[PDB]
Order: sequence, then C-alpha cells, then structure tokens
Amino acid sequence: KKDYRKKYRKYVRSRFQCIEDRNARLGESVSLNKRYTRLRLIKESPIKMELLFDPDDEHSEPVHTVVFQGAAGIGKTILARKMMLDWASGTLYQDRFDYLFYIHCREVSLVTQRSLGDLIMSCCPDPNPPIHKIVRKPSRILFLMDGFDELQGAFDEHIGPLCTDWQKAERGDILLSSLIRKKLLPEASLLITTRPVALEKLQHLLDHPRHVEILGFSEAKRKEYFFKYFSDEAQARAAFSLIQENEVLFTMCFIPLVCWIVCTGLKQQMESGKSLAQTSKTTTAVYVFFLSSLLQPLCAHLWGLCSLAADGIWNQKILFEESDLRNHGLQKADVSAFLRMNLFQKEVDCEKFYSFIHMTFQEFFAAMYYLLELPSRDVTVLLENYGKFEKGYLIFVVRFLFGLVNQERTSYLEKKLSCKISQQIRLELLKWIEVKAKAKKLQIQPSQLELFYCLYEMQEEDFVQRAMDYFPKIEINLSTRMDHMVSSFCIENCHRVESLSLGFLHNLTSSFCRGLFSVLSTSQSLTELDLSDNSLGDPGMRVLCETLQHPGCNIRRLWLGRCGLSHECCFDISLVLSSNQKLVELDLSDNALGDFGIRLLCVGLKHLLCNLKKLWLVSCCLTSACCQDLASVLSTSHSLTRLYVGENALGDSGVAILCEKAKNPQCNLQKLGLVNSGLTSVCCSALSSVLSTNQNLTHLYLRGNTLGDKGIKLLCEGLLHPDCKLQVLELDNCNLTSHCCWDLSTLLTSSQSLRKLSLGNNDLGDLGVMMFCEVLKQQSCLLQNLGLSEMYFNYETKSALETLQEEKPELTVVFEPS
Ligand SMILES: Nc1ncnc2c1ncn2[C@@H]1O[C@H](COP(=O)(O)OP(=O)(O)OP(=O)(O)O)[C@@H](O)[C@H]1O
Ligand SMILES: CN1CCC[C@@H](Nc2ccc(-c3ccc(C(F)(F)F)cc3O)nn2)C1
Repeated sequence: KKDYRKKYRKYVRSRFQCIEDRNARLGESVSLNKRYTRLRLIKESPIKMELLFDPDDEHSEPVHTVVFQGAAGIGKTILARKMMLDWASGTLYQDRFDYLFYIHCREVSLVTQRSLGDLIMSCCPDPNPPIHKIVRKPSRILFLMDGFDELQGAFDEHIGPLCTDWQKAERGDILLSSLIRKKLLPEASLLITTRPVALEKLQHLLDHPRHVEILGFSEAKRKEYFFKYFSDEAQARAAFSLIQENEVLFTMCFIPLVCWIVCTGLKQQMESGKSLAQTSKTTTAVYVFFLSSLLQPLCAHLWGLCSLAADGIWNQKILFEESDLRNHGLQKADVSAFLRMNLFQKEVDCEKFYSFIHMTFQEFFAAMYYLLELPSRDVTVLLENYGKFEKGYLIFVVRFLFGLVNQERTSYLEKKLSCKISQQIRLELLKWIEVKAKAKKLQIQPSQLELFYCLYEMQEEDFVQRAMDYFPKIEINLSTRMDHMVSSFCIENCHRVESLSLGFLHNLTSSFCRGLFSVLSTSQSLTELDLSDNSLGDPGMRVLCETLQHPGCNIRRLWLGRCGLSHECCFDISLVLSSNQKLVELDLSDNALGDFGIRLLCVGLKHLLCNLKKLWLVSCCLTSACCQDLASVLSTSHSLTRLYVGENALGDSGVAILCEKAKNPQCNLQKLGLVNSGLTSVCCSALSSVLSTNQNLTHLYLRGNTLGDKGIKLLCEGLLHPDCKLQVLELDNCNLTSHCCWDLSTLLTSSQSLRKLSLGNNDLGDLGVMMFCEVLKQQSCLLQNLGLSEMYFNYETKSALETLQEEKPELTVVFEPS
C-alpha cells in the first residue's frame, strides 16, 4: 500500500533532531542538532561524509566495513547521529542505502540471548515490521555500531560457534562477532565507532576494514562552537576571549566535550553573577570546576554518587534503574537535583533508565570514590585491571586519580577527600609508573604517551620529576597539539633521558614541534635524538637546527633517515656542524640530498672544530660529481672516521676520486661503506692502493657490487700487502664464483689482520668451500663469521663445515643457512 520506509525516515528525523535524545539538558532546552560543528576526518588524507563507502582507487574494490576511531569526547556519537539525520533528511547516501540501523552499544547485552530483533526495537514503535521482506536483502543496508569499546562485559574476539542466520537467538557477543565478521547478513555495510584502545580486539573481527580517524575542532571551529552555544553575542565573545587567553585550556578545547563542559560552567557563572573565571589547566581541573560550580548552588550525596559510579565500572553497568539509585542512597530528591544540573540523563523516547552524561564523568566519580572519607577501594586491584577491555580499560579512572591525588587542591567537594588516603595512593602510583616505564609494548597500554597524560594531570614537580627518573629512553608518537603539550611538560622535568625518539603523525611539514624542540635544547642528559621516518622537511630542519646551535644542547647523536629533506636543509646542517662541537654522529640516509646538498654539507665538514665522526649518506641520490667534495673532507678532516655512501650512483669514477685522497697515510678513515654503488673490477685497483697505504682502514663493505673474480684478484694485491691492516671485509652479493676461491684461500692463509670475511649470495660452489675448509685449519687468524649465507651445497660440504666448527672452535661462527 504505502512505502513504510518513509515512516522510518520520519521517525529518524524526529528522533535525531536533538543532540542527546535524552532529557535533563539543563532544564531540557532544545539542543538543536543543526548546531553540529564540523569534525576533522582523516582517512588512514581529508575526506567528506559522502562517497565514504565508494570503491578505492584500483580494481574498483568495494568497501563494506568502515571504522571510525577517536578519543572519548571527540564526537563519535554526535557524528553517527548526524549521519542518521542527514540520511533521513535526504542529504546523504540518498541512492546508496535504503535503511540505516543505529545500534547503541551501551544498550546491547553481551550476555542476554536474542535473535536479530534489534532491528525492531531500534526502529519505529511498530512491534512487527517487515523484517522478512526486502529489508532482509544486503547491499542496501548500513548498520551503525556506535561505541564498540562501550560494550559492557567481557568480549571474546575468537569464537568457534559463530552462529549465522538472523533467525537464531544467541548471545550478543556471538551475534556481534558474526555481524562484524560479515558472516551474518553478508554484503551488508557496517560502520563502527570506537576508541583506538579497543582496536586491540576489534582488529581480529574486521579482517579488511577502511579506517578513518576523528579529530576535534580546529581553532576556527572552536570559535564557532562558542558563538553557536551562547545566543548572546556579547557573552559569546567574552567567553571566547577568556578561554583564548588560557593557552592550556584552549588547546584542550579541541575536544567538543571539553568545549561543552567549559561553556556550561561559564553559563552558570553568568546566571549567578560570578566573575566567570576559568583557570583550569588539566582535565581533572576542568571536571572538578564543572561539578563544583553545579554543586555549590545537596553536597552530602557525593558518597552515594561516587559509589554508584564505582560499582558501574567494576560490574560493567552503565544504565541504572531506580533500585540501583536507591541502593546507593540516591532517591528522587537528589536524583532530580542531578538532572537539573547536568550530571545524569534519563532518556525520553518511551524509555526509563538513568546514566551519566558521559562515560568520562562516570569514570571521574569512580576515581574519586577511592579517595573519599563497595567493590574494593583498593587501588592495587584497580591498577591490575588497567589494560583490560573487561573493565573498560580504566584509562580515565586512573588518569583522574593522578589529577585528584595532588597537594595543590582546593575547596568545594575536593576538600572531602582524605589526605591519608591521598598519600597512600600517591606512593602506589609512583610504583605503578616505575613498573610500567620498563615494559614491552605488546599492544598493552600504559604507553609512555599515556603515562605522560597521567603525569601532566598533576603539576606537582616533586612527584613528576621523580616519576620521570624511570625513563632513560623515551619513544613517543605525537598526533595532536595536546600530545605535544603533555610531552613537553614531562620532558622538561626529566633529568635522566639519554635517548629520545619522536614520531609525528598527520596533524609535520611545518613548525608544530617548535615548542618541543625548544625543550630538547635545554636538556642536559639527552644525547641521542631520533627524528627518522617523519615529515621533518626543510622548514622543520631549520627549526631543529636553530635549537641545535644552543650552547647547552648536548646532543651527540642525531638520526635523520627518511625525513623528506632536500639540498636546502644542508645549509642549516652545515651551520650546526660549524658551531656545535658535541655532535658526533649524523645519519642523513634516505633523503634527497643530491650532489648540491653534499657540496653545501661539506662546508661544515671541512670547518675547524667540526668533530663529526660518523656520517651516513646512504641512498641520497649522489653520484660521482660529489665525490670531489667528499674526498676533500676525507683529506683534511681530523675527526671523520666512518663514511657510509652506499646505495648511491658512485660508480668506478667516483670511487677513484675518493681513493685518491683516502690512500693518504694521514687519512683518518676507518670504515668505508661503498656498498651498493655499482662498482666493478675497474675500481679495485684504486681500493687496493688504499688498502696498501692507509693503515687506519679496518672495515670495508663492498656488498651489492659486481666485482667478479677479476675484482677479487685486484683487491688481493692490496689485501696481501704486509702493511695492510684491514680487519673486516664484506663481499656479499659481489657476483663472485668458484674461480676466485684460489685467491680468497690465499688471503685466508696469508693475511695477518683479517678477522672477519663475509661471502654471501654468490655461486661460490662446493669445490670453493671445501678448499677453504682445508686451509682454515692451518692456524688461520680468521675468528669471526665466515658468512656463506644464502648458499647451498651438497651433503659432504655441510658435514665438512660442521666438522670444522667442532675441530677448530676458534672460528666460532660459520653461519650456515641450514
Ligand atoms: N560536531 C559537534 N558539534 C558540537 N558539539 C559536539 C560535536 N561533537 C561532539 N560534541 C559535544 O560532545 C559531547 C559528547 O560527545 P560524544 O558523546 O559524541 O563523544 P563520544 O565519546 O564520541 O560518544 P560515545 O561515547 O557515545 O561514542 C556532546 O555533549 C556534544 O555537545
Ligand atoms: C589512551 N591514551 C593513549 C595515549 C594518547 C591518548 N590520547 C588522548 C586523546 C584525548 C584525550 C582526552 C582527554 C581529556 C578528555 C576530557 F577532558 F574530555 F575528559 C577527553 C579526551 O578524549 N586523552 N588522551 C590516549
């Protein structure tokens, strides 16, 4: 008769027109979902809400599963609700999906046994919708699974009895697993929202997902929020300015939830005729401020309130009934008070439960429970469950304990916490950090950036400085401004760190990290800085070099691998080399520092007081043209001993240039990395000359070249020289065969300095190895790995090599492949 899908769209539009779908909105004002402030969405590249499920750029491969990850408060629910409304309004997926089914994971039970009847309860009031009709057909239906991490109770990601078929009733965990794994109603689309931490389990269900990260408000979007929140423009501007002046809070406000909390606080202060001051610095300070302002205008119910929250965390319960409120001393009068002020919500769409306005608030109270003046009240058992899904990870519960357990405390509710307990907890928290600071990642989590968000929450230097004494090595990945703010605070107070590794994720290409590099330059203990494999391009190097010229820098080793640097950055690197007398090791591998960049770099390398000892220029798009400048550096440098230039186009002519100066007996070169440089036997006479004259050269790496047997003979003329002191010779993958074995054998029985000789991916043959075995027994000085890896031989040869290892144990390592 009529198309029932129209009624469903009408239902969705009337239901999702508001932000919460719940009452107690500070007098239940209309929240107006049209206020939605745009969130930043990055595909793992910026994307639009439309075309989200389109096939990718090759093979036209379709996507069924899309996962949206983000922090608590970033807007995963407001965004998923927005999609429901936009679709129902005909502004999104108009010709892609016939239905959108919104699944609220805080309502789904992992214990209760049910068929796929959620499709009934999640839609119109009609108790008997046409489930068996065309709505049963996949490819036109998208499910929105909102809050994977909010599922209450243990969840097993590995299930034997997957139980497909929507008609069969089964446990919620099994049912969700089959839906996520696309075994139940396959070829349907599924969108999942989750906190990044819960991906530890979800990753096993998804198989081949598309991932999108949700980022909060840009500075422009923060302003829009305030202007939309406050209908009075004069107030909106005053509020914005007050916050803008608070750099720390402004930074935190990238999270929509933080903006909401702050705005609500200011609104209440306006109504009461207060100063409107907002001086919060930490997440805890913001939450305490908010709750205090609401409780001030009652406060004797804090115990029951906190106890309720704590129970919910331990028993995995978010939704409460009147019985649960009464069981904790909450009954009607105070409950209503907590609806007038926005602490609880009841739900308005023909439902009656109670819950906290946000999971972070429930966790806040659950944390405060431990400090007041009944699951445990033992912080030890709490911490033991930190990394577990089963308890909701307790990330904010612990993070808030750090903030609450602080000597720098004030009045209003906070004063009701016990000082004796606070000290007991404080000490346990220090022990917890010491233990977690020394651990393997293993996807478990108090991840160093996380221990730093914990430390940031308490500004007490006496605590933080001691906590930071457990981090001799810091490895972190920063994606947002808040990550930098937190990292800088902790590093500024760390006097033990010797090695620091900083990753940068899509927000370098800019100066975002300037406020962190300015910290590193004042560190006295830091000696090694690793900034590899991140987009620290030219402008980023300029900032770093500015800080490396600081008189107290003390950085000795700097690793700059795939940083996206070009020749211009060498100008600034040179300036550092000409001033900073402490820098010893510099790795510039895998950059675009072509011949010109080296010419510039060499200006610093040839400078008096440049003490650089080790330089890596591997895969830097170099060719023979630059060898003239490198040769000049080798000729005069008093400190450069290690030079690695492989994986470049330094052909025979380039090597001959370097050799012309390297052969000088006064040259300090000790290790030469002429690896995958396209050398042939033509240049071996040059290398031979160097070996014969330069007694300081101890390591030569020629693997990947094509020297052949002729090259070996030429090198042997030098290697067999009485004044040659080479200790390590690597000739892997040099296109050598059995015809060179006579000369290699001669080397083994004549060289006095050789200790390690490495042959590898080449057709040495069985005759070759057997001949070596027969001479390696005759008081050979060779002690180290003989190589012969990635080589295959007959049974006799394998036995002979094993025999040699037992008979002549001085040659400890042969390293056969089998
Ligand atoms: N785009 C937006 N515009 C304005 N406010 C927003 C937006 N996104 C989120 N908020 C604010 O954030 C608060 C809660 O955020 P939200 O509940 O979406 O966080 P979440 O952790 O993603 O949710 P859930 O835990 O339910 O998945 C709301 O009170 C709302 O005011
Ligand atoms: C688990 N941990 C690993 C290391 C990186 C860290 N990243 C974030 C991102 C965001 C927030 C965050 C902080 C305060 C708030 C509040 F104020 F709204 F409560 C809401 C948040 O979402 N906290 N940590 C997560």
